[PDB]
Amino acid sequence: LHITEKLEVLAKAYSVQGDKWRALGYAKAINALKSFHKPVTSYQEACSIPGIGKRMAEKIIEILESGHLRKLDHISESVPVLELFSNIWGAGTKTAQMWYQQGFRSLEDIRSQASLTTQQAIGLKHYSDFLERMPREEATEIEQTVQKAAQAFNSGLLCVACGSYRRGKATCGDVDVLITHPDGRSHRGIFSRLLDSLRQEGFLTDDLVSQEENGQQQKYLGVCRLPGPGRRHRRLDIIVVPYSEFACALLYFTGSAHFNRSMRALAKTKGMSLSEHALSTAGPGRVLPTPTEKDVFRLLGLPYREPAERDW
DNA sequence: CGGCGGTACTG
DNA sequence: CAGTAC
DNA sequence: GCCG
Ligand SMILES: Nc1ccn([C@@H]2O[C@H](COP(=O)(O)OP(=O)(O)OP(=O)(O)O)[C@@H](O)C2(F)F)c(=O)n1
Ligand SMILES: [Mg+2]
Ligand SMILES: [Mg+2]
Ligand code: NA
Ligand code: NA
Ligand code: NA
Ligand code: NA
Repeated sequence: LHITEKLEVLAKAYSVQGDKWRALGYAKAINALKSFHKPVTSYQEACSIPGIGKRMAEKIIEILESGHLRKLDHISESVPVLELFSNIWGAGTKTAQMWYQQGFRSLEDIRSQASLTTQQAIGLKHYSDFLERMPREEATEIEQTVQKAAQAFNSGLLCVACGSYRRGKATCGDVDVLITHPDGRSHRGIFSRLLDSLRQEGFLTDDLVSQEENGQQQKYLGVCRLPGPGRRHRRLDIIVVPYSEFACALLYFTGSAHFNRSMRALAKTKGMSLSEHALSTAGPGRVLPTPTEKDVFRLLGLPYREPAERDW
């Protein structure tokens, strides 16, 4: 806390206005300022911290000394509105800035005047719902609904809830279901059947991303709702992967996002490349053998981590 | 200087 | 493609 | 913004 509470509003201001690299820098400086054993008190001290350069140091000496940070006085008043628009699924910083330039200030303005993509229209229709977390118990019910429908046309299908669910969180922003088949081939063409089964029973309410004319579809992003009173619309993400990519896909879909980024960053320093598909060597490199998550960790020179230890 | 993760849709 | 998303 |  302290200096960090002021750096954070700045970091978010930069993020929502699209300065993602500078926001990134603020993020990492804030982390470093979160785990330093002591209240920094000197320019020299701050600078000695990995993640904190001269500039960020300049701004720390200004905080606990004058109590203020003049930079916060220069945050565009547009920022709260950019964040409002930005929270619409399918609208990012470019779209929000454009709406704002065109004079849009409220979701009512958006509803009545903006031209919305199909995704943004669904995003708007479920604005509040997409901003809530569900109890992990609800994520379980949702994943089982998907699994039960999948196992209907092929009981061999492996279905696994990933993301914050697999990391053990008490609540989940949505449900991430990884689907594969141990025989290494029966995963092909399952999306059509699965999705239609799920539509058939009124489980799926909206589709956000779903290239079903592509026999090579990898992902489904959309919306579902369990039956009964007091149910909310929930975001559901499904990926279907070849068994050969199981460990990398599992690792990717388990996150956290910051964890994946860090791990891929490490692979690169070691002459590798890590994706949801595989871990390979840096033109056509070599695909490395990764039958299990542990294999990816080992090859990177790391101690294995339980999903819950990946909650970065 | 130049990377900051690597990849899949949509229009 | 630029934009957005996982 | 920060890093090598
Ligand atoms: N920029 C991103 C976003 C996601 N993911 C990977 O895609 C997975 C799912 O994305 P999610 O469902 O949106 O984020 P969650 O962790 O489950 O937190 P919540 O419950 O609020 O959703 C991530 O775990 C991932 F593992 F993090 C990623 O690799 N890079
Ligand atoms: Mg999730
Ligand atoms: Mg998700
Ligand atoms: Na430093
Ligand atoms: Na959005
Ligand atoms: Na479609
Ligand atoms: Na609802």
